[PDB]
Amino acid sequence: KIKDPKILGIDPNVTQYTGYLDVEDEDKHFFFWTFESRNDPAKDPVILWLNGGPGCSSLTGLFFALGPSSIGPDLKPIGNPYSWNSNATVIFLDQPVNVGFSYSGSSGVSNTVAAGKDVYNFLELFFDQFPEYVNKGQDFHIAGASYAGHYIPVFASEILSHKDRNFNLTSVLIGNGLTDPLTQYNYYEPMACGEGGEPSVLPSEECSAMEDSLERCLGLIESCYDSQSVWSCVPATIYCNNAQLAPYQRTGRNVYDIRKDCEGGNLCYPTLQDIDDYLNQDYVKEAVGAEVDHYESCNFDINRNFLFAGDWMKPYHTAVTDLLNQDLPILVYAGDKDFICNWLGNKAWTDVLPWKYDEEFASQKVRNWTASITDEVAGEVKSYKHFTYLRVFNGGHMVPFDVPENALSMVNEWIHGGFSL
Repeated sequence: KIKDPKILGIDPNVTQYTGYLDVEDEDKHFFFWTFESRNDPAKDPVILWLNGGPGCSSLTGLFFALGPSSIGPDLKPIGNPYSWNSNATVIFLDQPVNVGFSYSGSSGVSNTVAAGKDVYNFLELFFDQFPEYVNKGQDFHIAGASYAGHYIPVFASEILSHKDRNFNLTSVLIGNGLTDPLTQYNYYEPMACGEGGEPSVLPSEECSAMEDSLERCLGLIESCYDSQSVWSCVPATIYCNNAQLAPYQRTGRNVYDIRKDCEGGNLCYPTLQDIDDYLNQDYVKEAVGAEVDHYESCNFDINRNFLFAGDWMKPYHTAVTDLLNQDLPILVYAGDKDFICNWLGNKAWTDVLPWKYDEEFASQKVRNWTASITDEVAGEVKSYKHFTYLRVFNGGHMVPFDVPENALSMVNEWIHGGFSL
């Protein structure tokens, strides 16, 4: 049953709607928080924003990297002088089930293939109830980061599955995402040993450690890709996150920005803690008319199950070729200051993914890209037809948080400048 953030602090002059889509049978209760474009809701496209985890709430990006408002000690909203809906209506879903605000009594989602499945059921609902997003011929895109870089392709296939479809997808945006583990995975050491912008954060000794450990971790990936089994995929994960994620973590440098630190336990970004705060508060929780009792950012379990199901390590990068092959323009961008999902890593997977324009894309040339708004070089281009890879300069795990000007700049000009950079 839907309410209106209307009553809430958040974005005014707009026209924001929020609440829940119900899925009877499965007893699945989706939660979303929407916003009309700040410009003209009628022409301006629509956008599905996706956060990662797995098992983390999307309101997170909303009050923190690319929404209308943020949250300060005063647990009082704050206008974004660079929001994503500056020029488009946006949707903030809480997938999967039991994440942030959504829920169920008994379900699953112990994996990706299936999260998609609930997504398409909700998008199809939602588009019904707010058919003011379509008819008018409103470009629909989905976007996200990190883990959503597993979701995203898979969720996309899914939607493009139905010809039955109650709506159209026009493109996708994946930032600081984990997509082709097998290939991204070697980008660990280089990125942390003085080869990707910032300088070597680890003694040479730790660095060789990574190299020894690699060969064994990559074949584990390979087995998982070819078998897709629990028996290879799970250990592939642990083994790899081990040999590879860990050492960096020992330094205690934020995993999301090698520049800034965050030491073991406490926040790598504290302000978030404030965010989990404004959501639980009694007024806040009310307006939204969210049927849950306690809002947590990430749900341990889901994460565990994903991990315990082989997930993290399955070859979802395969869908990107079908997509590319079915003329679906795609944007892969990365803040070059994140370790978890390096632009080093994300470039190269893109640089070798397969699709018709394969030899072409590998032939294209890198080009410095200026931002629309600020008129300054802002990152680094590789463009080919409807496939583009953008290295975003001065970008950390959430590009829209570190350099918001630039994000919207990347954003809008992609959302609007014809699926090219």
